[PDB]
This record gives sequence, C-alpha cells and structure tokens, in this order.
Amino acid sequence: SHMQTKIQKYAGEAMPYPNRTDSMTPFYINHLGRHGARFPTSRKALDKVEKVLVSAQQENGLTSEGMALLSMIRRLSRLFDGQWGKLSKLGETEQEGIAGRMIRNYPQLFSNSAKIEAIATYVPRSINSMDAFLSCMIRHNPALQVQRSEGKQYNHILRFFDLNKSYVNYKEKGDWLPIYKAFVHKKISPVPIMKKFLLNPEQYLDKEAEEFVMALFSVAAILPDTSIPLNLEDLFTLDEWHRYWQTQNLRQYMSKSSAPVGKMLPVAIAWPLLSEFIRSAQEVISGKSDYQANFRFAHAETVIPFVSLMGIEKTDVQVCRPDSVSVYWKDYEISPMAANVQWLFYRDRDQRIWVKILLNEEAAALPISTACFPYYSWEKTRIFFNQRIEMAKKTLSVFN
Repeated sequence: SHMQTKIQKYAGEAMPYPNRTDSMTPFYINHLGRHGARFPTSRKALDKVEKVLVSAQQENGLTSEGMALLSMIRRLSRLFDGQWGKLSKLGETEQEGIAGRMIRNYPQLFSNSAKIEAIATYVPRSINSMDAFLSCMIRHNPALQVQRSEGKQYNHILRFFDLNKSYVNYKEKGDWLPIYKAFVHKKISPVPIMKKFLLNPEQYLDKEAEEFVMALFSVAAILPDTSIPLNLEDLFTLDEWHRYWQTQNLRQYMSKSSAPVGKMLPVAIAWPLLSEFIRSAQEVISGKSDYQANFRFAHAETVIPFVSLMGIEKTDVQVCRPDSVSVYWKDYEISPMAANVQWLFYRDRDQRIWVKILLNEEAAALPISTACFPYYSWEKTRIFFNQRIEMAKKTLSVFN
C-alpha cells in the first residue's frame, strides 16, 4: 500500500532499512554502513509522554483512547528499560540481508581465501552490527580471512562529528536552531492529535502541546525498529506524519548536511573518511594491499555528511528556503536504519578501472560524466573526490 509505505518513510532516519532483492564481477568493495535498527537512544520523549498522560489521569482528563495510550506507554517504559541504544533483532537481520545479497551478487569476490577487513566505532550497536554482518560472511565462506577491530582509534574517520569543535558548537548552539523552532511552530498542529487522548485539549499551552505531540511521534517512529509487537503508527494520519517528518527532516538537513545556514561545515568534517576511502581503494588497485573488501560500521552522523561530501546527486543540495527542503532532500532516502554506501570496483578487458556507487544498494549518480551509467571512470571519480576534499579543508579553515 502506497499510504503505509509513505507513513514508514515519514519515520525519517528511524525508517527501517527498505526491502531489497537479490541481483560483471567487482574485484574490490569499499563500504560504510550505519548500525541496524535500534532502540531509542534517549528516554526523554517517552518520559514526557508518560508524564503528561499520568497528570491527565490524576485529573480524570483522559479519553478512552488516552487511557489505552497510557497503558501502552507504561508497557513501553518497562520494555525499553535497560535496552536504550541497543541493536534489535531486526537490526541484526538487516545486516544479514545486506551481507547476504552482497555474497550472492558477487560470489567470486568472497570465494576461496578472500581477505576482508571490518572496523566499527566503540558504540555497541555498531560493533554488534559489524558482528551480525561478519557472522553472515563467515557462515557463507568459513575460509575467508577476517580482520576485525573497533574503538576510539577510529574516531577521526568514523566519529569526526565529535572531534571538530566548530561543528560541535554549531550542532549545539548554531544559527539553525531558531529556523528549526519556527518551522516546528508552523508545521505541527497539536490539537487534532491531542483531542484523541485528552479531554479539553484546548486548555494546553501551545508549547507544551507541541512538545507532547513531538515526543509521541518520536516514540511511534522508533517502535518499528525494536522488534516489539506493538504499534503506535496508526494513531496518526498520513498528513500528520508528513508534517512531523518535514520538521525532523529539516532538523537533520540543517544540523548535519548541506543547508546554507551551516555553510557546508557539517559536510566538510567528513573529509578524513573520504580520504581513507580513496587510500584503501588505491592500495588495492596497485597491489600494495590484497583485501577483497573493507567494511566500516558507524552512524547516521557518519553516513549523511559522507554522502553529501561525495556529492551524490540530491544529497548535497544547498536549499535556500527552509520550507522547500523536504522537496529536494529526503533523509529517509539517505540514512534509514542500516543505511550503507558501497563502492564496487571493476576492471574491464582493457584493464581500465570503473567504480559503481551504491547508496542503500541502489545506483547513485555523481555530477560528472560517464558513457556507461552506473559505472564511472575511477580516474575521473578520484579526481572529483579529491577536489571535494580540498574544498572541505578550505571550508574548515574559514571556521578555525
């Protein structure tokens, strides 16, 4: 159903990884993946929802459906306790699917004693995503050679968003905040939502009504990622979900991607990862390294600026009007749960090197020419990416 699939997309970066299907041969794959589907990282939203409803209950201020909601919210509070931030069973199955399609699409690459390496951040959901992926690989071919490592040693290339002080200050106190807050006030209409659950929803101040509805949407959007057989998605109409998604999409865009208000600083910080991607591919192309694949497991905050810095079409647009962002930049197409980028390298009969870029396993476009899309000349692509890195260094230098 097109309605339900749109509602799923409106979970934004909480969307589960989309359904994908099986199907020359590459000689190397260069990968970055976000962890799979996870529990919420913060209790603040669930606590806010429960507090509003519990106060209403003590005032006899709940509708029938509001009583049902409170009952569910109390259950979720018990089921989320001790699980915050963790990879769910669905997250593991997402990684098994990505690895499985890779192996079945390119068996010769992972055959015999092929060598692979994987790295992850220190965050457990990313480590455990890497292990779900690797375990799938090893099950299919136990004769793989596998190097596995993880931790803060990879912060410079996988968690660069924590290391640049100017970006940390922008994320925490930058000029995107008043734009976001004004957009939330314009887009979010709380009274229709709160009328479902609360008697006298008009007595609530606009600010607290806004906060409650935002928190409730947050809970409903993450529940499909938890492997728990409960659902809040139907509480809301497609238009209500669309409005919520527009606000969070704008937040993600302005805080982490190519919005003009950010001056490309949120994108420029990713250049060390793009540099390391090029270096690992060049070492394999030359024969200095003989890995068949490099895998990397990290975060949406890794994937989003990395994709923008590559210049994948529709991901580095600099949209002048905040209200227009949702038309031109869609976070659920870039960084859903288990979001991943794969560079597939090919050698043709005349030994020329070609690269295909997959974003969530679909061919991605770059703003350079090729006569055989989706395959790009590696020489042309490397030169383009190196120009992106040089641009990124300049951007960082204009902001200390």
